[PDB]
Amino acid sequence: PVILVSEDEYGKFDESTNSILVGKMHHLGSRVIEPGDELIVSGKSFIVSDFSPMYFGRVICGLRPGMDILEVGVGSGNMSSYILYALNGKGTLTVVERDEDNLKKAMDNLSEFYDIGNVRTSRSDIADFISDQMYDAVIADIPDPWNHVQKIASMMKPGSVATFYLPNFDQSEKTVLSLSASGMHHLETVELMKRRILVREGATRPASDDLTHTAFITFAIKKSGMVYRI
Amino acid sequence: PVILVSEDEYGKFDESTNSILVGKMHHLGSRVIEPGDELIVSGKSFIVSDFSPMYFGRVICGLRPGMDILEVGVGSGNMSSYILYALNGKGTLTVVERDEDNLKKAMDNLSEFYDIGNVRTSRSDIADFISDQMYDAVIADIPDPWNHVQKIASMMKPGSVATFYLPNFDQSEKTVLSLSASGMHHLETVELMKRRILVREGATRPASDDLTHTAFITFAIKKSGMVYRI
Repeated sequence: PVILVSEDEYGKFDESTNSILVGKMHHLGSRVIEPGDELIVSGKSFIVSDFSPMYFGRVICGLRPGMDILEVGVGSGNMSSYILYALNGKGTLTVVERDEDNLKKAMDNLSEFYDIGNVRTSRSDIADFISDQMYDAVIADIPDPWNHVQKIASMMKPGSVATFYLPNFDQSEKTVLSLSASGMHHLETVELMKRRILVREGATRPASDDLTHTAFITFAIKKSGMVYRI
Repeated sequence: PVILVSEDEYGKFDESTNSILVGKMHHLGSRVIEPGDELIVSGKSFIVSDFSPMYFGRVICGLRPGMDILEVGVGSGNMSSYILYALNGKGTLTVVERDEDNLKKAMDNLSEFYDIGNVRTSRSDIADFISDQMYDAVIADIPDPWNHVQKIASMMKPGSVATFYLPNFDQSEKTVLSLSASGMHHLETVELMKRRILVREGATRPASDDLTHTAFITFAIKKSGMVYRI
């Protein structure tokens, strides 16, 4: 554990000495601090995290081989494809998808380009999904994540990150409001807008090409449940 | 080689049989087709590529371990950090940076969180940079890439992708216009806009948080120089 994260300021943690640097410095008195632990220093909450490249710019998502990733809602399989490429045959992907046909289509598409021997699927609603495993990351693209945050939280390793994709502001806001009661800590939510440009002047094109496409992406960290105050 | 890419339509290629599917089907007559080869079918150009997850959605960027990546312009080292995390100790990163102080700062920052034993640096302008190596990917964040496209192209493996980051539309357009003369084929350019939302209502915040931040990102594929017509 080296990073202290929050919805605004970030800091650094040294576990050998239990020191907190957020600028100014503090120390904890000698239990072992773990990822997901909450450190409240002068009334402000920080969550202990291992380093991840998403935090690099704040202290000066992160897919890597070996992770066990949970994907709730598959879509076209496009996200699954990026996940498998990054895993590079090491680690596993678990896909929970309520729609049987969408699931089959996605897996058929993926199997054309990837060995899917490290992929497991559950054709079920996330509410009914039962897993004994804890995941290193959760990626969620479902209609109503606010109704499944406690469930999703229960299968996240402490200090791990969940990414939620929502199509509009109102759903994004409802999702964020649901986070604290689940044992997750909101990091940030972004509106991302993409549009393709510099298409051949006057060319006939797919209608989509001139559209701006918008995603609302919420990141949250799983808390261990342990709180220290200094 | 399995994918046929272009500035609009994508297709599939089978090298065993030299078949082209773009929908409708064609065949080439039995030389070995390689990534970066240009296939002109009925007056339309396609570039042969290996599969990459950036193409998945079009046929139904991609960092993975083992790649040799060239980064021209380092910034804060933020991109370098994502690259090293994805490489996972396998493959190499080469950073070409004209500003000595910016280079030192970035490398100092990176070394706090990463083993940088697979990183090489050149403190030079890309124009003067000499490399014997061919790279699997190029990531460029420099003021005037249009002046260095032939140079950059000369160190790309055929069929490999270059990503150019520009701060505005006019520079983006100049970059795209410079591509064809360099032996690179324009794939697409996007305007990406990001803004942070759902900050605590009425909180004092960094001025940046209420700003929308905009990047213009151009992707191009290196051609092998070989052209086939059917």
